[PDB]
Amino acid sequence: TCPFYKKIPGTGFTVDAFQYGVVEGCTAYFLTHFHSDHYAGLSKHFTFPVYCSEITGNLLKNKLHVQEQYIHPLPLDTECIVNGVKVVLLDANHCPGAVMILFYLPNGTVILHTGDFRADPSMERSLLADQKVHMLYLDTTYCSPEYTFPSQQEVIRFAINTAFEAVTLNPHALVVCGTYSIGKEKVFLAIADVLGSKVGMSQEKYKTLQCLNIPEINSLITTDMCSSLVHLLPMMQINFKGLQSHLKKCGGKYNQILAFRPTGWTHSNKFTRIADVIPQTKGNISIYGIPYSEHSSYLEMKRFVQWLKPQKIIPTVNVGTWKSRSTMEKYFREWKLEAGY
Ligand code: NI
Repeated sequence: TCPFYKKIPGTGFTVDAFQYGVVEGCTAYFLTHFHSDHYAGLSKHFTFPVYCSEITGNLLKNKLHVQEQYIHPLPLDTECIVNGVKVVLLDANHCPGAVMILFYLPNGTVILHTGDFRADPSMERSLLADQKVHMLYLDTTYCSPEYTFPSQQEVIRFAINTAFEAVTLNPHALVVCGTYSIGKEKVFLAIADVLGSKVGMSQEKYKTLQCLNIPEINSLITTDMCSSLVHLLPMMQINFKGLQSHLKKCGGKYNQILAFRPTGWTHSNKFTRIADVIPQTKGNISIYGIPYSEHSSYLEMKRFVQWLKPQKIIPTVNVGTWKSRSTMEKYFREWKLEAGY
């Protein structure tokens, strides 16, 4: 049945709650972003109002064929009224089109649902600064102090410099980047830009990228693989077998692959600095695991919450085990006692 942490009290609203059939008494279904664990259940047969960003609405229409009449896109940073309740969508710093939702309940309670987010100090100067939040529905993906990672900027610097060096040494090397969803577009786009190439990809993936309002996208991507030296493939194919196979298909145009796997976290982060990352190599194939995250680190998450000072926190991730739930609640109490709220 629909879990409580997907329901917004004092409203008929749900968030990311499309796989439970008709939720009893739900008058509006919000969708924070276009990732499959969140949209699971939407299709052309869905006939209730869906509220979301413009970008998420482009993907619902074009990829899942949801009918236009049930898609209600809202502008960001704008007070809007939905079934008589004031709401604001804020940028979540996750994947394209991802939002956080502020609900202003008729009784005076203010609720923030972060969706999936990567907390950033820039959030401390949005419309969140203007009033108090009483309840926070928090993306707790990496809510443990072992989860450190570098900035997105530092990781893209590493990737650009690595790719540029490799291809300048060997003009017959191919760069490959893995993907399984929207998000992390900067990895492949920044590499193509330094190399003076477009990124080549499947028709399905080109379609998905054309829904994202990215500036000058027609200039950066293509379905012509032949004219491209940066290729995008499914994440599953980023292994020695899948890469050897792909290299066969390029018909002796290339004699080396440098591949990137943008993971979330991997335990090499406890020890390894970004400067110190090395690939796994077999023959003329090298694979780099790079820690490009679109979720908060532990310290980023802690800073955001100690700034916001919510009265109650409801985790939305890692809620299925007692040991995880109990450990998170202990961090929340620490943060509150350290900060004095
Ligand atoms: Ni997500």
